[PDB]
Amino acid sequence: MLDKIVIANRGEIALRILRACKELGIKTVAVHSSADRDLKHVLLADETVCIGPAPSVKSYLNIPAIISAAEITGAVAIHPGYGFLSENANFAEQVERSGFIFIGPKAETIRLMGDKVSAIAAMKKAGVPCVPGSDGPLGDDMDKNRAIAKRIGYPVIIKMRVVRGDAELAQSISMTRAYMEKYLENPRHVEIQVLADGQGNAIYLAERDCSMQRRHQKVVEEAPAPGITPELRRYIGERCAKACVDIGYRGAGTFEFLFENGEFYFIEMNTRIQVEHPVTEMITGVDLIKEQLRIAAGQPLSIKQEEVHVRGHAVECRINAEDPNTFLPSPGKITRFHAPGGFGVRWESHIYAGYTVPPYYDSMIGKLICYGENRDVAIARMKNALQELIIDGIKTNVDLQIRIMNDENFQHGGTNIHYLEKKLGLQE
Amino acid sequence: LDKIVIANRGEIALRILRACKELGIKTVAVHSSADRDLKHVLLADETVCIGPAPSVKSYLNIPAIISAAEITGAVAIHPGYGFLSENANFAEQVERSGFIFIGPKAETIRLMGDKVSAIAAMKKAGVPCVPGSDGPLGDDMDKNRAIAKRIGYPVIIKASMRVVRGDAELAQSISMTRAEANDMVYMEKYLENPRHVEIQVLADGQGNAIYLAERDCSMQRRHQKVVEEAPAPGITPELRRYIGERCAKACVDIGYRGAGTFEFLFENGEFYFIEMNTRIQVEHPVTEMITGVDLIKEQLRIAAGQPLSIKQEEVHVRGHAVECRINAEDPNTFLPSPGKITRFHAPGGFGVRWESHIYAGYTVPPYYDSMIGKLICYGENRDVAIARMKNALQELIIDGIKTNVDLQIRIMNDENFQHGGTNIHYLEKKLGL
Repeated sequence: MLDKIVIANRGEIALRILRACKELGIKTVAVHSSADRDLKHVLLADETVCIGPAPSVKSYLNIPAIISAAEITGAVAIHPGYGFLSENANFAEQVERSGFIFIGPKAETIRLMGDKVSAIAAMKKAGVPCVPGSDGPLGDDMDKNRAIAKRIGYPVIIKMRVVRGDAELAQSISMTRAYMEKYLENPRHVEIQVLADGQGNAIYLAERDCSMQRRHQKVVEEAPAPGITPELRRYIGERCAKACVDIGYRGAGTFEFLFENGEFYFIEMNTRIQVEHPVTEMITGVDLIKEQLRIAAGQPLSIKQEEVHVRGHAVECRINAEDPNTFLPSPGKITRFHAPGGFGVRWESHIYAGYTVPPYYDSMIGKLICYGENRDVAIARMKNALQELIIDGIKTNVDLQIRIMNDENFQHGGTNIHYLEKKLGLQE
Repeated sequence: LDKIVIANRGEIALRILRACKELGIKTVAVHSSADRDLKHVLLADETVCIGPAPSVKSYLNIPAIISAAEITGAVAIHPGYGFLSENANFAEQVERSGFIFIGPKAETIRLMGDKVSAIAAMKKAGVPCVPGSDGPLGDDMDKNRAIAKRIGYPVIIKASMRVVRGDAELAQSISMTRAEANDMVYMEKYLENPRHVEIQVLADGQGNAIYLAERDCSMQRRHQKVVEEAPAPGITPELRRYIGERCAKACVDIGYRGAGTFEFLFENGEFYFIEMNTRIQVEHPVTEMITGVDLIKEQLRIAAGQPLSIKQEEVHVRGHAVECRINAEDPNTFLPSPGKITRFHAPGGFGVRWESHIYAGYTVPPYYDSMIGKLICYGENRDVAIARMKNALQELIIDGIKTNVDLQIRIMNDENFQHGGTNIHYLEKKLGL
C-alpha cells in the first residue's frame, strides 16, 4: 500500500477519494486553490497545501505547483480525479518522470486515446465496433458509391445531408460538395466500465446508460442499461476487455458507445474515473476507487470476471447549482441543507450548510444515488429522496430531476439521447 | 393498504414513512404537541396532534390513537418499536375497533409476553432453552449430582451469590440455599460468558416463515444495546441453519404473524433462548444490508395479506454490517441530554446508511428516550464495515448537545471488538461499570 497520496482535485470527487484513502489507511494531502480553503475534504485531510489562487489555470491546472506539493509532503502518488489534468499526458509523464506514481494509465495510453484518429484505428485493430462509413472520401462513380451505401445500411449521412434510399443519393451528394457515414437517428448512450492491472489482466463491470443529456452533458445515469441482455453484455464487455490488453491499459477506464438496434458504435474512451461510477459500485459491489489505488500500488487485479455479478438496479441524479429555467450557474451561500437518508440511498457531496459555492468552477455540487432490487424500486426511492433534500440559498436543478423521475417515458425506460432536450424544448 | 397511521415518533417513524411512500401507502402521522417538528411529521400526508408532550398522554394514549385512525379513514396502524408495540390490550383494541394491527395477533403477544408461557412454548417447538432441574430439587444427592452432570457445570442453585463449579460444593450449596429460603430450590445451567445472538424471522400468518440470519448484540451497557452487527462472527452456515429452522418452526407452531426476533444467549457453540420480541427491532437495518430485504416493506405486505415473497432458498448472506446507535445523553448518568442542535452534518459514502430524523435547528425534547440516530456501515467483510464506521463517525457533526459519538469511536477502536466475539460483559468491564 501507498503510504500517502496527493488528491489533485476538488469538490465531490475529492471527498470520494479521501474516504477511499482513509479506509485503506493511506495518508492524504489535499491541494487547494485559495478559494477552496473551506472544502469539506480539505477539512478532513491529513495535510493540505494551497497551490494557488482561485482560477484553475492558476491552481488546479498548475502542474509545477502540484508536483511540488507532492515532493514537499513526501507523497508517493497523485490521484487526478476526473476533469482537470486527469486526461493530460504531459501531466502524467511529468508525474512519473518526477518520481511519483500517477493514479491512471500511462501517458502514452492517454495520448493514444486522446487522439480521435489513433483511437478508432486502435479500436478497429482491437476488434471494437466503430461507426461504419465510406472508408475514405467518395467520387463520381455513383454506380460505385451506391454500392457502399448499401453495405453501410440506410440511413446514411453524407458529410451534412442525410439519405434514406438510392433515389436521393445523387442530388444529395451533388448539393453536398456545394465522406459517407452510417446514420444513427435514435441512439442510446451506453458505456462500459473496465479495470485493467497493466499486468495483463482486465475485466469489465457491466454497463451504464447515460442517455439523459443536455448540451451533451449527462444529467441522469443508470446501471445496468435497460434492454441489454447478458449475451450482449458479454459480447461487448469481452471486446472492451480485450482492447485493454491490446493497448496495455492500466487502471479504470470507460468505453462509450452509441447503441442502436442491438448494435454498439464506439464513440470514445475515457481514460480515467467518471462522475457516474457510483451506479456501477451499487450493482456490482466493487469499490472502484479502491481498485484504482490497489492497481497503483502494483497489485494485481483482485477480481475475476466470473466473480463480477450484477444485482439490482441503481439510478443517479446529478445535483447542480444552476437556474433550472436559464441554466445559468447559481453560485452562492447555502443557507439551509438537509441530506436525504434511508435504505438504498447514497449521497455523494461536499456541500454543507453555510458553505459557499464559488463561481470559478463547475456547477455540480452533489450526486444522489438510489438502489433497489429493480428499476421501479430504485426510481421510487429516488423520488422520495429528492423530496427530502433541502438546499436553500441558491438555485438548483432538483425540480427538474424530480420531473424526470416522474416522466412516463423515463419510467418505461429506453429514452434516447435526444429526449431530454426535446422534453425541455431545447431543440430550437 | 391504502393509508396507515404511524403510531410512533423519531427515527423509526421516519423509517416507516419512507417504506409507505415507496409502496404508495398514504401516511397519517400522530404526534404529541412537542413533536410538531419531527422530520416525519413534516413529510406526512396527514397529521394529527394526539395530546400534550408526555407519552402517557400522547403516545401511550390508546383512545387518542384509535380516533386519529377513524377520522382519517386509515386501514391499519403501525406501532413501530417500544411504546404500545407489544401491548396486547392495544393490539386487541385496534382490531376490535376495525383496524389492522401491523404486528402479530394479541394472543401471540400475550403468550410470548409471559416468560413462563413463552419458555413453555419454545420447549415444545424444539427451541433450545436454558437447561435446569425442571422442578424442585429433592434430598437425594446421587440424583442431584446426576442432574448437575446432565446440565454441565457450572450451575447455579436457585430458590423458588454462589456458583457451583463441581460436585464437591453441590450438596453444601443446595442445603445452604434452602437454609436461607416456598423453601424448595432448583438448579439451572450457569452461563458465565455468553454472547447475545438473535434470530430475525418473518411469518405471513399463513403457514410460511423464514429466518434471516442473525445479529450479534453483545456490546451493551447496563443491559442496553450500543452496537449491533450481522452476521454474528463465528456462526457457521450449519449452526445458522440449525437455529434458524428451529425458529421458523416455532413460528408456525404458535401461528406467528409479522416480523419478530428470537433472542438467545450463545456460549460454547450452544444457543439458549432468552426471549422473543414480537415486533420490529431498533437494529433491523444491519439485517437488511446483508440480506438485501426491506423488512419494513415486508411487514406491510404481510399486513396487506400477502404471503411471503421470499423463500428461504432465496435468502443470502452477503457482506457484513455494523450499526452504532447515536444518543443524546449524559455521559455519566446516560440520561437524555436535551436541547438545540446548532450545527449538523451527516456522513455519506459507499456502504454508509444514516437513519435519523434530526436536523440543524432541531430541538431534542427532554420527554422521551435519548436515541437520535443510527449509523450503519456495510462492507464486503467485517473489517471493511469497521473501517467505514470509523470514518463515518469522524465526519458526523452534531453540535449543541452531548452525544455518545466519542464512546462509539472508542469502541470501534477497541482491539477486542476488532478481533470480534466479545461477550456481554465486555463493554462495562472496559468502561469500568
